[PDB]
Amino acid sequence: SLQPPPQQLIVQNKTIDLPAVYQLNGGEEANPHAVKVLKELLSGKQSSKKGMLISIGEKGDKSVRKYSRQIPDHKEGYYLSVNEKEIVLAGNDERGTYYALQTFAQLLKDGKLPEVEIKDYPSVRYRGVVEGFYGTPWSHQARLSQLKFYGKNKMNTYIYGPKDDPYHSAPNWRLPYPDKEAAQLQELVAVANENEVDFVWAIHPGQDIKWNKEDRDLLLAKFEKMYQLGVRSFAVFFDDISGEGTNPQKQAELLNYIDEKFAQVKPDINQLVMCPTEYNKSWSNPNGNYLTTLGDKLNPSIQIMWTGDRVISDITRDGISWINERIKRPAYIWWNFPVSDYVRDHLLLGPVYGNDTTIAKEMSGFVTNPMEHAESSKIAIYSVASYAWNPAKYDTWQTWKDAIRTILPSAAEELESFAMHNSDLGPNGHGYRREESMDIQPAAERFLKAFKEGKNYDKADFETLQYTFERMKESADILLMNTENKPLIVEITPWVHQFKLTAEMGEEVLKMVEGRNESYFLRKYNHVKALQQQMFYIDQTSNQNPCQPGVKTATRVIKPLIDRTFATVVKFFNQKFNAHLDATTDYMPHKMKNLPLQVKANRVLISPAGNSEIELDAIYPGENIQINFLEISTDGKEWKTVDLKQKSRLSAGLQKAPVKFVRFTVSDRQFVLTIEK
Ligand SMILES: CC(=O)N[C@H]1/C(=N/OC(=O)Nc2ccccc2)O[C@H](CO)[C@@H](O)[C@@H]1O
Ligand SMILES: *CCC(=O)Nc1nc(OCC)c2ccccc2n1
Ligand SMILES: [Ca+2]
Repeated sequence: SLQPPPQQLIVQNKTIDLPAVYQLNGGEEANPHAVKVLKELLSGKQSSKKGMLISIGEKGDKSVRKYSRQIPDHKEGYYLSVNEKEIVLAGNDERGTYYALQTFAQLLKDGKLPEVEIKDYPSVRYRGVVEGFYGTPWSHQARLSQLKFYGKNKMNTYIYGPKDDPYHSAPNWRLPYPDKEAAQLQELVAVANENEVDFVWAIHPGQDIKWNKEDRDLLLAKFEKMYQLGVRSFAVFFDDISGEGTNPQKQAELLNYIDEKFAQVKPDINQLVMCPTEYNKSWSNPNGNYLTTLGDKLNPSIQIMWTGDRVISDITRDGISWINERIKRPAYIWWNFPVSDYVRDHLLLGPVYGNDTTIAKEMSGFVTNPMEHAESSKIAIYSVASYAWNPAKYDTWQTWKDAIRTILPSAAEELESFAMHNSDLGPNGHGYRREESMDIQPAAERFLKAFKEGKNYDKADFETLQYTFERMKESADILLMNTENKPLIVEITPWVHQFKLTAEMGEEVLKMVEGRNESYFLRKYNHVKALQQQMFYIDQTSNQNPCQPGVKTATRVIKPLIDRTFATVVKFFNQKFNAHLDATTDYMPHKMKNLPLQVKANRVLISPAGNSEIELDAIYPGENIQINFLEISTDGKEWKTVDLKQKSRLSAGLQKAPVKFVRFTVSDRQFVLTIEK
C-alpha cells in the first residue's frame, strides 16, 4: 500500500522481524533528520556491535560504500533493501535518505518487515502545496500539521501566499511582519527544514508597485528581512492586478535583478519563482506578446507558473506544449483544486483526477491550491503527492481511499461515505464540475422515471435509496463524535449536520411514497416541512462568509431526487383527495412569477433571470435597494415613493425607514433588498 508508489519494487514473500538486537552503521554521517526517524522506529530495542547490521548513509559516506552502484543517480533518489541478513537505507543525497526512511516506515507492520528491494526517485522535480487562495488564511496550528504531512508523502515545496495577508499583498507588503507574526514564521521555517520541505515565501506587490528605485529597494529589504527569519526560497506573484504592474518587460527586469543581486549573492538560496499576469490560455491576449516577452527576458533559472487552459482546468499534453513553446522552459503548474474560494458553501472532498500521466518531463513543478479548511484538503493533497512523484503508476480511486484511511483510520468508511456525496461544486462562473454520488445515481434515476408516469418502480431501487439514507445517518453521527482528528471534525461539522437532515428528509419522503392511509401521509408531510425549516436555519447561521454563505451538501444527485419526489407525490395527493398542499421544496419565510426569493445575510433577493410585491415576515429597518435592467409600505395600504439613481444599476437609500412591503409598478435582472440585522 506504499504511497507514493516506488519506481522499482521487488517483493519476495518472506518476512523478517525487526531486529531485537541490531548494529547501526552511519548514524553519525547520515542525514540527522533521517537518523531521528530511524531511532524512533527502533526505540526500546538493543544497540550493540552484536546482531543484525543496519546501514544508513548518503552516497560518499563510508557506511554505504558497498552499495554505491545500487543507488540511483537522481536528485532525491535512494536505495532500500531488506532481507534476512541486513537492512540498507541509502539516498543519493541527504533528502534521498530521508525519503528512504518514509517508505521504510510504511513497510513496518506488527514489528515485521517484508524481504524487499527498492530503487526510487521522483518524476517531477518540485511537488507540493501553494496556500494562495482568497479567504480566511490557515491558522498557525494547521500549517504546523501540514508541514509534517508533506514530509511523510515526500512533498518538497510549500509556497506561502494567502491573498488576505496584508504583509504579503496590499497594502503593507513593504512592511516587515510584526514580532508576533515573525516569530511564528520563524517556527514554520524550522519545522519545514526538519521535514525536508522548501519554504517558499511569496509576495504580491503588483497593484500599486512603481517601477522606480524606491519600491525596488523596499521589495529587496523585505526579502532580506524574510531571509533573516530563515527563508531560503522566494516568489513574486503578479496575478489578478491592473495597471503598470502588468508590464512584462518591467516584471522580467525585476526578477532578473532579484536573481543577480540577491539570489546569486547568498550562499544557500534554492527556488526563485514568479506567477505571471496572464496565467492561463483563455485569458491571454492573442494580439499580444506578454508570454513571449517573459520567455525571452527571464533568466533561465527562474520558474514561471501556469494554471492550464483556464483558471480551473486539467493539465493535458496539448495545453502544456502550448505554454512551454512560448515561455521557453517547462511550466511550473499551479493547479486550482480543491480550492473553493468561489464556492464557499461547498466542501470538495472527492478524488484527484483529469491530469495527463505521461508529461512528467514537461513540467518543472506541480502544486495544488487547496481550500481554507486545511485538514479537509489533505485528501486531495495526499493524491497530488502520489501523482507528482510517480505519475506513470497513479491510480485515482485507490489513492482517494488510501488518503481517507490515513487521515482518519478510526472511522474511514464513515468519512468515505461522507466524501462520496460532497465532491461536486454546483453551478459556478467557471463551469467546473466534478462527479458525485455515482454509485446510487442509476437506481435514483430509474426510480423517478417510473414514479412520475404511473409505472411501478423496482423494489430493489427503493431499498437502495433506503439503504443510502440509513448509512448517511450512521456516518454523520459517528463523525460528529470522532476525537481522533478534532481539527478535521470542527471544519466539517456544519456540513455534517446538513448531511444528516438531508438523510432524514429522504426517509420521510420515501414513507410518503409508501403512503398507506391519509392520516399517516399528513403526519409525514408535516415532518418534512419541519425538516425543511431546520435546513434553512443551518443555512442562515453556519458559515456566514461574505461571499457564498451557508451550507450545501449532496447537491448533484441526492437533493434533486428528494425534492423531485416530494413535489411529485404531493401533486398526486392533491389530485386524489382534492386538496391544496404546498409542494415547494425550500422553506422561505418571506412571500412573493415563479422566481423564488433568497435570503443571503441581511439581504432579500429575487433570483435573476398594474404589476407586481414582496412581503417580509415582520417589520425591519431598511438600508437600500438595487435593481438592474416604486413604493414601500409597512401595513400594505399606505405606501410611499422613493426614486432611484441610474448609472443597469438603479439604487436608492431607505435610511432606516420601517418596511415590510415592497412593490415595483407602470414606470420606465437583479433585485435586492438590504435590511438591518
Ligand atoms: C493564479 C490564481 O489562481 N490566482 C487566483 C485565482 N483567481 O482567478 C480569478 O478568479 N481571477 C479573477 C477573476 C475575476 C476578477 C478578479 C480576478 O484563482 C484561484 C481560484 O479562485 C484563486 O485562489 C487564486 O488566488
Ligand atoms: C466573497 C468576496 C470575494 O469574492 N472575494 C474574492 N475576490 C477575488 O478577487 C479579488 C480581486 C477572488 C478571485 C478569485 C477567486 C475568489 C475571489 N474572491
Ligand atoms: Ca553524509
